[PDB]
Amino acid sequence: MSIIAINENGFLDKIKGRNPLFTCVISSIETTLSIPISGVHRDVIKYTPSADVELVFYGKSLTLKTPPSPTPATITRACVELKNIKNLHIDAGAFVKPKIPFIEIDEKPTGRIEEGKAMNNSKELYMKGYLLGKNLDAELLIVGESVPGGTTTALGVLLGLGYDAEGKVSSGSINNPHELKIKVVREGLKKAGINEKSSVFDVLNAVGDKMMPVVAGLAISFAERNKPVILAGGTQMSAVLAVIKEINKKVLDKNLIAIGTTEFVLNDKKGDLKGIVEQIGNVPVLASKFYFEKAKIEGLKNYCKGSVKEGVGAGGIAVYSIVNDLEPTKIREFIENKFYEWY
Amino acid sequence: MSIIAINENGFLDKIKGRNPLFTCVISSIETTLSIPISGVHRDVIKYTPSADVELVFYGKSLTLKTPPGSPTPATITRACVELKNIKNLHIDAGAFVKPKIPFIEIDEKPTGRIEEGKAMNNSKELYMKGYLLGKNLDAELLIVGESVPGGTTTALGVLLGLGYDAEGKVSSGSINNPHELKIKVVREGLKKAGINEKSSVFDVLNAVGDKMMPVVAGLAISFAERNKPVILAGGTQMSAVLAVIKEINKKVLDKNLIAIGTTEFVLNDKKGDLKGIVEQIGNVPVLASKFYFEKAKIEGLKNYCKGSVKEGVGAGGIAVYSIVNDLEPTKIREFIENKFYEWY
Ligand SMILES: Cc1cc2ncn([C@H]3O[C@H](COP(=O)(O)O)[C@@H](O)[C@H]3O)c2cc1C
Ligand SMILES: O=C(O)c1ccc[n+]([C@@H]2O[C@H](COP(=O)([O-])O)[C@@H](O)[C@H]2O)c1
Ligand SMILES: O=C(O)c1cccnc1
Repeated sequence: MSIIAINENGFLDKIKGRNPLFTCVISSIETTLSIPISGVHRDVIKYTPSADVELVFYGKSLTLKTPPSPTPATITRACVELKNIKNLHIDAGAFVKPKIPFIEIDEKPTGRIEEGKAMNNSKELYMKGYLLGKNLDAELLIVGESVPGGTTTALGVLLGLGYDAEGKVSSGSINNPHELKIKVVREGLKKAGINEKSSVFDVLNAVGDKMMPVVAGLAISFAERNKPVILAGGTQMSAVLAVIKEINKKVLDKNLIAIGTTEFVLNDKKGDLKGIVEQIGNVPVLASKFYFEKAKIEGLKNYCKGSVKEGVGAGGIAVYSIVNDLEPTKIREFIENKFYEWY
Repeated sequence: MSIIAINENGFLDKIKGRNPLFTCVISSIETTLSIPISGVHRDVIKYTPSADVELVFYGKSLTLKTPPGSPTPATITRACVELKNIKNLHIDAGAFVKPKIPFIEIDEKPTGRIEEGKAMNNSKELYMKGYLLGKNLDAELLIVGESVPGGTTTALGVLLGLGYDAEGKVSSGSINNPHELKIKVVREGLKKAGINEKSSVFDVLNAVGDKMMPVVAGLAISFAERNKPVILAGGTQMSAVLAVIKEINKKVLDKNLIAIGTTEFVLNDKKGDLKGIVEQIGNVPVLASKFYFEKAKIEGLKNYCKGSVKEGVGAGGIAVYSIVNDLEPTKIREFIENKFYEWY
């Protein structure tokens, strides 16, 4: 098969033939404007998350001339079309808003991580995600993210919750500035005073990003109804998985929540995803194989060398798509064919 | 029993059992900040739509200290979501003040000045967005309402611009129904915009429509294309929407999946003629919910029997679904009296 399943625990059977809703949660981080923590090029980073979800929902970016080595939203759009997957998208603080219809949970971007001032309202954000979740329906929730800099806020949250994660976080590019990232989050974990006294929300408030409580609410509201949730992302979704255990360890016991990502994230050298998960729980981690070795866009080959890797729920929706008899090469063909248009 | 049906045509069974999505589309009109076309108090008109959908989704209003002079019909909508656990997501298409609850933002800019013929310039694009959003919503039945202060005026202008006999037929928010101020406004606007019979539905919407109209059109046509039923939960405003649905896609109408769902207070409004608008449009089920509000225990609710508020926020349409699916009508009225002091 083209699906690496670690701690599968029956899950892939849970999502076979089930009707999905896909949703991507986007956010922007103040720090990224002046500190190069993110692998998203600075000329497009204010526009990248919205252009991502526009490409998924509508088939064309509008906030940019082209989409953002192409954006992983290319893979997410591939699966949306190739398997006709309904998708709605959520804003929790992107600098520039989507010109497609979208759900507005929070207009204000994630603040400056290095100051312990990520956000003053992570619990409110959590409740909005759960309430929003209560009013969505499907047999399965595939929930992704588009947060430039999200691997840095993922580091702080994991660390702030007492996990061992240095060097373990991934990145949206080949280079992975782990030292800058550690320096950034440590400064704000300290300015905000996070210790082992602190709640999950104290930590999110210091160094998290606003996508995280929202996706936490969504996931728990869906798992509580014994509906499976595919946390579609890499490193970042292990921070959310962690946050979900600090919020309701009970539902996590239910076995209804799996991380779904790409081969390029599972098999990433400059990080260690399964190591972080291990410290959290016996949770299914599922990577999807895309065979971009045999590609015809050298932008797509570049995924095999650490360019991009993941994002916009690409890996987890591919997992879903592939479990439901999608030929994994179609993804590569789709992007291949649509490429000249988009760019 | 508790449901009056014009040309029911079997629609009632098509909706029994099926599980619904309720969505309210809100908007605001610049014209209501200067001209008294609307029955909403001027002091809270800028803040009403947002507060209405707050009440319905979250159980209480946040932009105002209390829900929106009589009591807003969101209480009716609110009541029904809790009693039949109707899932609900709400849509903004130009309200002055955005809601504090999670909402789908389609257009932040309000509806323009009706009298100048400058309601909007993106009606076709708003319809394409409502349609594409429809595609990505899943339910067995869509119940789509609205909350647009001044919306009976834009409904009149749209109906008149499309060649209908609609004067004196639109209903109103409060007991008073300034029909001729309404007519001067939209006729002024139609003239400035140059609408005549060669104009398109979108030219008309851009002259004197409101932005919720084409969004609801898109939502309704997408669900009905997929053979799902659709309740347009509104009064005369939804007859304007119904007219719009017919210009855009006549044949979907002919699939008998789209009905209007309103209150008894609208269908029995002598200061209006909902029935008469719709028979010029086509043979479409018109369904109204009986509330038995004279047995009411708060005069504000009771005030409905005399023409205050009447309808709004999918209240009539959401009740039709909640009654067709075996909810006892009085539970609505006894719900709103139990919490009247919490809200107020
Ligand atoms: C062009 C491009 C578009 C993307 N959209 C999402 N991601 C992905 O990379 C980001 C996280 O990595 P970091 O911590 O380096 O910001 C997220 O936005 C994730 O969705 C992208 C990555 C790239 C290169
Ligand atoms: O469409 C109708 O027939 C109708 C009848 C009574 C009340 N309404 C509600 O009141 C507003 C429209 O009425 P008006 O008088 O402000 O044009 C808007 O908020 C609607 O939800 C609408
Ligand atoms: O592991 C992640 O979360 C990740 C890696 C690369 C790009 N975006 C996200």
